[PDB]
Amino acid sequence: VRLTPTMMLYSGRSQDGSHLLKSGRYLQQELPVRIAHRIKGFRSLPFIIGCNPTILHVHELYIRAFQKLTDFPPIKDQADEAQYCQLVRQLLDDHKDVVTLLAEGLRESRKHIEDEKLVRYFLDKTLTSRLGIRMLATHHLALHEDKPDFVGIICTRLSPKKIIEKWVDFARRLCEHKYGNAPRVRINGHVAARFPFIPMPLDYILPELLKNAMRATMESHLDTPYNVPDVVITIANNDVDLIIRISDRGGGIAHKDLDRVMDYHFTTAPMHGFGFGLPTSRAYAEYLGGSLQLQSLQGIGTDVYLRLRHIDGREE
Ligand SMILES: Nc1ncnc2c1ncn2[C@@H]1O[C@H](COP(=O)(O)OP(=O)(O)O)[C@@H](O)[C@H]1O
Ligand SMILES: [Cl-]
Ligand SMILES: [Cl-]
Ligand SMILES: [Cl-]
Ligand SMILES: [K+]
Ligand SMILES: [Mg+2]
Ligand SMILES: [Xe]
Ligand SMILES: [Xe]
Repeated sequence: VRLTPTMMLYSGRSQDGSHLLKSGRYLQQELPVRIAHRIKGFRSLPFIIGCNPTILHVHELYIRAFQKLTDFPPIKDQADEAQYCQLVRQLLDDHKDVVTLLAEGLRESRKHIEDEKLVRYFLDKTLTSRLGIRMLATHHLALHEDKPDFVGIICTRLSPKKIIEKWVDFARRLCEHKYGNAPRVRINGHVAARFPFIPMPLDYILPELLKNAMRATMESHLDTPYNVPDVVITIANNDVDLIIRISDRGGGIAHKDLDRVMDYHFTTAPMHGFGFGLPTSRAYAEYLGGSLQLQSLQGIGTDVYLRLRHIDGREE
């Protein structure tokens, strides 16, 4: 139905809860293959990195997950599909702090290091496979519920302005709690657009980009925390993609850091996180068929351009 990388999100012709069985069976044939690929990923990690405790723990979670998934019998009826949903849920929860554990595990290993680009390739490949598995899984689960304007995790009439505002309020609150104020965010462009879209990736990316913009703005206006320049977001909606530009007046990204900011762990900083925001968002966007580009005006501010392809057709 709705495609993305090579994964499919089924648009269920409901009826006699029949579509659910077709989706459960798909999910059941898909998850163990994706889990195995990531186990191969841990097996090929440099020995010294792979021997790190936390990394081993995560490696063991993936083996365990592969085993429970492999041991569940083929879904034959509603009775099965329903217990499978309990398995999927237990796994999503068990793997809740995986990105966090990976970042910690890998943080130390590269005092010890290997092939400069070797780890980035590993984290890009692991984080995005994770996203895709969670999208598949969350979508099957959601196909049970009946939420207005959704087919599973797919919103049928998503408003970019509305999802942006949701994350603006969130980020502004993290920022006010920390600095006592937060820049206001103005939104322009196609503010009335509504189209079929999956909001999950935007739910990770948008708050990461807004956190970066608000902090850089606050950190560069220490003399007047009570009066800082607005962050400005422009929405461009065309038949090919959705573009969201986030411009701040927070001083820009220094020429001396420009080439490091897209590296996992790199950071200039607790609100910010742990240097994963940008490299993760870009991996996610490219995984989905879009991109994330930065334009730095050193001494003035930064423009961040997020592009995501529309479902599998154009759109207004
Ligand atoms: N909009 C921005 N303006 C200024 N600096 C930014 C901006 N976005 C990101 N950066 C810089 O890039 C670094 C990397 O950011 P990121 O990967 O999100 O990690 P973190 O926020 O946790 O440091 C930041 O620490 C900061 O130096
Ligand atoms: Cl092992
Ligand atoms: Cl195995
Ligand atoms: Cl999408
Ligand atoms: K970084
Ligand atoms: Mg960040
Ligand atoms: Xe899962
Ligand atoms: Xe998982």
